[PDB]
Amino acid sequence: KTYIDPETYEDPNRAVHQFAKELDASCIKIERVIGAGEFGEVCSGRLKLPEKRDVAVAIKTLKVGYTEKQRRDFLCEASIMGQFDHPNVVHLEGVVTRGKPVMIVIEFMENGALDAFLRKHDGQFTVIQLVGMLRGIAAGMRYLADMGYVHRDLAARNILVNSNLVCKVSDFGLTGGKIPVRWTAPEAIQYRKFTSASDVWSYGIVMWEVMSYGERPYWDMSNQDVIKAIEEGYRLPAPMDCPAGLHQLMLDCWQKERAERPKFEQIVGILDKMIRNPNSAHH
Repeated sequence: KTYIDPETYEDPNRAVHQFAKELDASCIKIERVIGAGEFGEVCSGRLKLPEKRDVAVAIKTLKVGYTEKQRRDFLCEASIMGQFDHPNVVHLEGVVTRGKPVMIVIEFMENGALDAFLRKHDGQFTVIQLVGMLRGIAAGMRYLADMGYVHRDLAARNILVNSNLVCKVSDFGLTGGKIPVRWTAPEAIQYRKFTSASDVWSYGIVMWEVMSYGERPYWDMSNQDVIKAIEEGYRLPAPMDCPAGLHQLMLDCWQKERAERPKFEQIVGILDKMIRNPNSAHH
């Protein structure tokens, strides 16, 4: 059981039907817009589910009159997401591909993106709560990594949070395009060498984003200033109250030699020790 790059499929859609269960549109309720995506509005709503008990769902719509080269790309997310089954990876309920408005139906994550969520609750979570959010994200990325999937766009804006503060990896897509530089490893930006090692550099920024409560990595520095800065050995500092051991794990994630960075397996260990005791996150 390892990820099947859909793009080896010829007919792109055959991937959707293998990985993403088609749902009935009459079993889907839209209640609320909660965002907008590349392809159209993200809504909150309900699915059932014969089984029983309406399940709360996020619903990503493909806006009407899409091009063929948006129904392929938009539904590429389902083909990837539906291959995954882990508590710290957003769950697919299924898709709508024909005969009805095109949708991806995803488990409802009450608290939305982790970066917008932490800005609204600035200073409300202890280190041990924050360590826990990252332990989750790291558990997710270890599973995605063991499955041979490379995310390429790990950022707090692409992590979703439920009402128990369980953090889940979302936004499946596998600096080419939207992959912005301030989350990307130097060898991914310069050489397009995308790996789990480069996801770990990005995980390191997510650590900074979390401990800073949704501060923008590198603040207002231009992409070019961030690249020269990182090239000179500049690394971001410990946000307010962020223990030195957590910031140290950040710095190891941000080693310029990709093989010197910890694997997600080790990151989960270092985070568990820290939950279990100061760590000590300074000692």
